[PDB]
Amino acid sequence: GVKMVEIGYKDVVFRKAVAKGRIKLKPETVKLIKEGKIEKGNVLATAQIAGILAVKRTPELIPLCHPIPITGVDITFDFGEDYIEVTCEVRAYYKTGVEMEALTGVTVALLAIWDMVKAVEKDEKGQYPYTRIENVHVVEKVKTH
Amino acid sequence: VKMVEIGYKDVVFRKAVAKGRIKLKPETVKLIKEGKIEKGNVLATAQIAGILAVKRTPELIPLCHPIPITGVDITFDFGEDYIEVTCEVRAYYKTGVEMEALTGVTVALLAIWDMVKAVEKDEKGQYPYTRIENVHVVEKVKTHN
Amino acid sequence: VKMVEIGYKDVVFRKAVAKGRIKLKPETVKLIKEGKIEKGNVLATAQIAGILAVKRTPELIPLCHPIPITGVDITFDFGEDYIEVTCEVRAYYKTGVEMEALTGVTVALLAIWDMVKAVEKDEKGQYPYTRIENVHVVEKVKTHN
Amino acid sequence: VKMVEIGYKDVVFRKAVAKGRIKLKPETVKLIKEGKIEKGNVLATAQIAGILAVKRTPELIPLCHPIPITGVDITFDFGEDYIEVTCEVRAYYKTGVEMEALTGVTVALLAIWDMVKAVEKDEKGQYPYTRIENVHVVEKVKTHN
Amino acid sequence: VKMVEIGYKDVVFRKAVAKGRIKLKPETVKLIKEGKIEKGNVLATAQIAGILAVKRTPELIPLCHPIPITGVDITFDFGEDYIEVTCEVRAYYKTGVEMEALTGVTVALLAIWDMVKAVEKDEKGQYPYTRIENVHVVEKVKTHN
Amino acid sequence: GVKMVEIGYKDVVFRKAVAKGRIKLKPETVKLIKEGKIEKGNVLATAQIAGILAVKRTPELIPLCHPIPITGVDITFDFGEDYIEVTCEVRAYYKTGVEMEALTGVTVALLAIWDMVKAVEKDEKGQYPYTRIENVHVVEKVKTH
Repeated sequence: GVKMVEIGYKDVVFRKAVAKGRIKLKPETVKLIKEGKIEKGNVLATAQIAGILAVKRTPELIPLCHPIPITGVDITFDFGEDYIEVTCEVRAYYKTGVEMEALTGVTVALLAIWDMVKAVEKDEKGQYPYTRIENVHVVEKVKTH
Repeated sequence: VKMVEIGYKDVVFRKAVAKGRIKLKPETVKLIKEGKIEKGNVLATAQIAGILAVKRTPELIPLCHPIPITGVDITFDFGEDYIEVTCEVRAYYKTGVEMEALTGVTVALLAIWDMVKAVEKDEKGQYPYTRIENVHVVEKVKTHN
Repeated sequence: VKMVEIGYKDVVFRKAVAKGRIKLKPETVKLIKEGKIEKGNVLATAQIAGILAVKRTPELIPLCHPIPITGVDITFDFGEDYIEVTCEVRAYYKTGVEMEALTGVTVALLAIWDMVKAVEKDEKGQYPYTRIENVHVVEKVKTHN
Repeated sequence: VKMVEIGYKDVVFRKAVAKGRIKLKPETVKLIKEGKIEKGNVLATAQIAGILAVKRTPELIPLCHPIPITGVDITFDFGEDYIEVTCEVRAYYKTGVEMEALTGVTVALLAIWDMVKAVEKDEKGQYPYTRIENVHVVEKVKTHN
Repeated sequence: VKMVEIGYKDVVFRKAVAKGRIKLKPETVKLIKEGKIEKGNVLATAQIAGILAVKRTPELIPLCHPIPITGVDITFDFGEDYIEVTCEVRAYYKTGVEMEALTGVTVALLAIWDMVKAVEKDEKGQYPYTRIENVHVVEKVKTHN
Repeated sequence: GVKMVEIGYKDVVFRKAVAKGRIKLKPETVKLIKEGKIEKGNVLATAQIAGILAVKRTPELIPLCHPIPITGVDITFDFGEDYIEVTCEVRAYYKTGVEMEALTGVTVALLAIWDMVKAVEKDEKGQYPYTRIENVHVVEKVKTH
């Protein structure tokens, strides 16, 4: 069995969560993206949109999450030699925090990047030995009155 | 950016396996194993979340195509301080299913995190030790016969 | 739990018919037939809700498969103190459509309830006369090719 | 038809409890209690499906409003030849939650059906022993502030 | 691109009205008026499609915020060779509702087109005469008292 | 009442639909977008993603549309002195055409542009006297064996 958590009696307070995660890629891929030479499309813009939409779909995806009146979402990127790090900050004034929403936005944004560069990441055998998503974590969770 | 045309391609059996891990406190892994997590059945919830996520893939990842998924299996492997999730997706269609398998493994892991947040957080309500990592495609297969 | 594999099976014509009833005050049933329900067209709303629900079945029932539904018909039969709903779903596929037909009929019945709630409620705002009953699969057709 | 205006009303505590039953072979009911249903954990799947359905109510029932649901509980009661499902929904809002509770209970019942379809079907692949009945609102609570 | 922060803003009554028209053959407008369109009740379907679309706005338009919609009214005006749809949306929140009203009017018009495609097409299966036009915001209002 | 159209017996043929529509904007706005100076984000990339996703959600939005295995979607733009024209081409190999999917993609892409430039389009009074969506039509519908 499962038991969802009641939140109705809790106070409405400002809540902010920041999550980060990264996708390991071939260095050339990182360059191609950085220069906007990926045929399939605008990698970073696609990932931001996918992540922002994903934040709003968190309650549909995570069984016991509650619908939350999200007031803001920011998704940014950091380039590494062989990776791209995505940061997702979610905010709201509510009765339960937004860390799961932040993690969902980060992960879907990373999945979106992967989908956009699948053609250049796969090897001669069509497999993915260089690509992987890692270090997906919550940097901070703020809850203030 | 555009949804790449795949209509001209042959309909072949497609299978993809993705794996990922969530780092948890050893005490948390034990509570799960023992079915002592207050929020509920962690593994069944992660399985369902993942299976539904596979079917939601085209709504979450912009350029993914709608696909007649014929099967999905989500399994777990317990470590001392982690749980590894494996998602295998199958279909008889014109475009592989690695993104669907990655989406399934990802959401399953997020669902585990959500189900365990109360015991994983620290006194400061943070998640210093929790993280999702090594999310990768184990294999992508396509057969004609 | 796992979404059972159906990929190997043959694509055959499949049809399922489900039925269900919603008990109502004979007064309410009267308003409906005359089209005096101030909230609107009860039957049309019920048909639209049921048809949409049929298509949503895979995201509502965890282990159901995405199915290329080719047709859906929702009809009504009036009783002294009830309205019977019939939902018929059709498709050429590898897995029957009984769950889809059951989902369509139940959501149609729920839509009727929502549409007439204001007139069905009693002085205490309760629903002592309203109920959905005998929801069943009238028939399941599966061609053996 | 039009989504009735509720914006002016007061935000008060609201709770609704709905119940429903699914008739099954006493044999099937047995397998369930013992957890021998090969398809998986019937009860957990039913709870998760019902909880998700509660949140999907506004997109399933045309004229229902988006509601900040704060809690949902789905429980079971076993009978000789049936399983009774109870769904309780809570929220602090301007419009009751009876439709949400009815939706959760019905989808939970449909999930059970899907989970045990293979053992409920007869030699002709029909469902002469299966049916969902007496789906009703046990109680609707609305605080007058 | 980012979901703009609105959490700090005051909660005020918001109302927005959007209008749009679909150019149809005069004979088509007549068939609708007379309820002779084979596909069904055109106006009720457009109303429902529009109302559900309003609630779907944040899932469709990337940077839109989830909003506690309190009411939606969709009305029609018949012309000799067109149908004008008006969608009014209301909410008590931190960010206006013009995008929600435009989404509602747009989908309602698309639904009318879908319901009438069989009589609007020409012998070549084309739609030389059908079109949606003059989709605009009639007004956007915000009140404190 | 409504009556969905049965398509199961029809042949699977190549289908292509092209729809166009435009959004009237202030000339300065058109320039800002053209130069990528819209603070809110990448206007065109956001619109393409919104339109492509919208194509896949057509069956959820338009009540009587069928789920279709879309194989390709292309969304392009044309700049005018005071407008932006969006073209959406949808393709599939199926039993029913894709013109409603093309219209949905075009319209949501236009709504997305509107949302992205609301800040610069509105007048001193916060209204929208210069913005409107028009000439939304099907350029061609192809159905070939």
